This record gives sequence, C-alpha cells and structure tokens, in this order.
Amino acid sequence: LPQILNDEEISLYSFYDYANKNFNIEKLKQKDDIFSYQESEIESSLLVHSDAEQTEVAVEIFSKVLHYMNSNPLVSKKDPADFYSPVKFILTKGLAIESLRDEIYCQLIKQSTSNPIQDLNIRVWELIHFTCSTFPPTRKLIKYFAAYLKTTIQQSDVSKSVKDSAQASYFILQRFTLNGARKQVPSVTELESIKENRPIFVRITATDGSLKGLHIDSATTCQESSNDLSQRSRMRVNSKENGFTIIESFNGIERDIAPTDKLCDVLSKVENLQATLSSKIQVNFKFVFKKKLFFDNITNVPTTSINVENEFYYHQLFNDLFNSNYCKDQDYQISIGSLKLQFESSDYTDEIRAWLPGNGRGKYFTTDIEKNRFDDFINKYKSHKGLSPEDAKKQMVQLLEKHPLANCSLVVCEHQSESLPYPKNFVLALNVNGINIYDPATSKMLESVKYSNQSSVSIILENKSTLQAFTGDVQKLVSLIKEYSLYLRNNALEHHHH
Ligand SMILES: N[C@@H](CCC(=O)O)C(=O)O
Repeated sequence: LPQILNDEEISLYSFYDYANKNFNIEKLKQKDDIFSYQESEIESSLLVHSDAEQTEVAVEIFSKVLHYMNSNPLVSKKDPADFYSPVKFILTKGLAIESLRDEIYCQLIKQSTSNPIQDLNIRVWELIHFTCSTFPPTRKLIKYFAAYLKTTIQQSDVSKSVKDSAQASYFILQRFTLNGARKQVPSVTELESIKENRPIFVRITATDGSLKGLHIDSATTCQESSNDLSQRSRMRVNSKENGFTIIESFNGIERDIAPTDKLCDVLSKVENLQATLSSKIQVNFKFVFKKKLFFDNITNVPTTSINVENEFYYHQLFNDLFNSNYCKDQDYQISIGSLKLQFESSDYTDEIRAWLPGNGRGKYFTTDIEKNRFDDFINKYKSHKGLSPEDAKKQMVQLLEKHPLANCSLVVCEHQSESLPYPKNFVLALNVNGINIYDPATSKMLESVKYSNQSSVSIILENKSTLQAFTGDVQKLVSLIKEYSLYLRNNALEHHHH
C-alpha cells in the first residue's frame, strides 16, 4: 500500500518537464513530434546514454515496441513465443541494464501520447504493464511515470482497457517497491496473465500429496505465498512461526526458495529448463509446501492449528525416513510402514498381501523391503491385528517422533577431509539444540555443533577445526544456520529482564 506519488503531487510531476530536461533533443532531428506517438522508427535514443552501443540498443528497442504495437492481437494463441518475442527482447535488455530502464519507459510514455488509434494505445499499455511487472523506472523518473499513470487512470479520455492496464501497472509498481527486485524476465504464461490484468495460477503440492491452486501476481514472494497457504490450511497464519515454506521440485530434486524470492522467477526458470530439454528426459516440476524450520515456540497453544501443522509434518517425516539419503534402517522402516498400512487398510488379509507388490512401493515399504524383507514386513503387519485406525496412527506418530531426525531441518552433505572423524557422506540435522552431524548408514548422531561457534559451507567444530560441508543446496544450509541463530538470539532477549 505505499504510494509512489500522492494525488496532491500529480500537478507537480508533468512529463513535459522531465522530457524537456532529459530528452536527447539535439540528436532527434525528424519532422514528427519527438514527445508523442510516431509510426516511424526513431533515428537515435530518446535519452542520453554514455555507451554508443546502448544508444543503438535503444533504437532497436523502439522497433520492437512498434513490432508489438502493430501485431495482430489474435496471433497470441497461435504462436505465443513469436507474439511475445519483441516483449522478451525489451524486458531482457531493461532487466540486465539499469541505465537503459528509463529509456524503455520514455518510449512507452511517448507511444501512448496522442496515439490516434485506441487499439494501438491498448498495446502500448500492455507493454507498460509488462515493463512495470519486470523492473521499475529509476528514482529520477519513477514520480513522473507515477503521475502519468494517475493522470491516465483519473483524468485522460482513454478506453476502459487502458484505465485497467494503468491501474494494474500502478499496483504492481507499489507491490515491487515493497517486495524488492526480481531476477528473471516473465515467462509467456505470466505475460498472458499480465496482458489481461489477471493473476498467475500456480499449483502447490502439500506433504499429504494433495493440490492447492493459488492466484499470485508478478511480485508475489515465497514468504507471502507461504503465509497465504498457512492461513488457508488452518495452520498458524505466520510461516515465520509455523516454519513452513514453499520449495521448488524438479524430477524429485528439491531446492529452497528464499523468503524474498519471487515465485514467478521460479516459473521463468522452469519455462527455460522445460524448453532447453527438447524431449530427452521427463520435466516434472512442482512447488511443494513443506516444514522447513523447527522452533520450540508452541506457548495460548491453538491446538487445532498445531494439529493441522503436525499432520502435514508426519507425512513429510515418514517420506524422509523412506529416503536412503536419510535412513537405511529396514526394521525401523518396516515398523512405521506396517502401522501406516494398518491405519489405512486395517487387519491383514491375503487379498492385501497379493495387492502390496508394486502398489505398496514407496508407500508402506521401500525398494530394499519389497526386495529382501517382504515376509518380515507381512509378519510385522499381522502383529498389528485388532488395532483401530486411531491406535495404529498413535503408534506410528510415536515411532516417527522417537527417530533422531524428527524435529530437525535435514541437509544432505559430503566432505573431502582426510583427517576429520565423519563418514564422507553425512546429514546435517539442524534443530534448536545445534547443527547435528548425522550418519545415515548407522542411524547415529555423531556431534552437536554449536550455533555460537559460527561466524560449500564452512562449519566450525567444538575442537575449533573447520568442516567444509558440500551440498547441492548451499542457500538452504546457510538460511537454516541464520534462522536458528536468530531464533536463539530472540529467545535470549525474551529471557533477559531494568
Ligand atoms: N530528476 C529527473 C528529471 C528532472 C526534471 O524534470 O527537472 C532527471 O534529471 O533525470
């Protein structure tokens, strides 16, 4: 909700004043009024650039503005990549080069000034809206541009389509001011939504496998979406308290999304990755809503909300304990999996036994279990005869909670030390007590490293030596160390009483 410009300031930011002062007037010869719509290509840039190459790129940008302005609107469905090709050229240049951003905006203000055709003016406003959704003008133009938007919205004799685009452009500029910069050029899907002044649809998978459909905009961060999912799911409304976040998943490989990262930036990365493929492998992308942080901040305990969060965590933990990077203990896996089968299908029958091969894989037992321990699984399952769904679930929850990896943030790591007393393949299990070094081959905790000793990721051990931990997701490890350290700092502040 922060205003870029107050209504009282509109009259103090006339574009004509900005243009008279900053336009490259000496290098712009031409018969046509340089300040307003023209059909022909500009001979030089509208603004002054120090690099002659950027002046050239600015002239090229104007041709693409014309190309988009003049394109058949109904080509957008036929070949969307071709329709958005001039848009992506413009947005790529502007996002990469900050000194070229004001030039882009001025070209769009110019082409929407005294435009004689409403259909062409509608296209320029689509372009303004795509630009606003990508990068803002610099501080030297942003208030003149915000005045131009407000004048268009409140005064200008323009179409409803232009007023809607101008309103949505002002809103997204405000949204970005609050949420910070983006890193990627919008995908075709995002551009399609922006063009029509509508939200972006994203599908989030919960830990229980269920799907939640969500509407976001270009500026939507992981934190905002995590708070929205939390609130909708009837959990504690603040993801900073409940510890959940949205992660990115590609072919089962999970990557952390930072709290200020834009979900639409993950979509552009996906769009590129799914195209660069050109049919060689599967391209299974998912957003997943999972518990990342484990704070012992359960006070007025809203038990209802807490129970919803724990139910999601039990699915996540059970699935992590069926993953060989974390757990290789078959007797433990048989114990939790047989109770889950008892909870879902009740007492053993020979029909359940015939159904289990293939079907139960990754659900009630692992690959190693169906392989070498099917009768041991069945024998354990038969021992649960007479347990109600409630009692089998109670027993499964106790077994999950008793595991050393329960209520820990899990990180798969490797080390190259020829002297350190840890297996080369280890797990960092981060919780409120420390950075725990865990051996998934033996199911044993090896060491609890203090957050206080902390300044690939270099971890300072008790003996003051350094463990250089290599991982596929450094951002996750770094953020976990920072979040638990901040939580411990906040608890020390609350404990101090003058
Ligand atoms: N602050 C803007 C515009 C100043 C004006 O319009 O006087 C610039 O110098 O880039």
